[PDB]
Amino acid sequence: TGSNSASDLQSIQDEIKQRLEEINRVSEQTQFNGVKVLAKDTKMNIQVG
Amino acid sequence: TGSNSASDLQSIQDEIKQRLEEINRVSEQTQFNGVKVLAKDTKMNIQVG
Repeated sequence: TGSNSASDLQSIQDEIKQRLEEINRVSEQTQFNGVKVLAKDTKMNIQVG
Repeated sequence: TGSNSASDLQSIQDEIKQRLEEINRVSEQTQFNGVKVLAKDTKMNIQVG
């Protein structure tokens, strides 16, 4: 909106900054049996049979 | 399975090691009347007449 002033824009941008860093955190800590699942970009194959 | 950790495989491996040793000991410890039966690849005549 064209209504806002400068301070309001800054006060929005900081909250945006927090949520941005949150995703980066979540990608790193999550892990299953010593396997990082959201930071590798490869394929894992089970055996059934 | 593809969801196993590098640590686990040694447990399975050393169990396998123990089992493999058992076969050899049974091979070389069994005997009948002083004749080892599970070695040397021969045949054993019997006089029956």
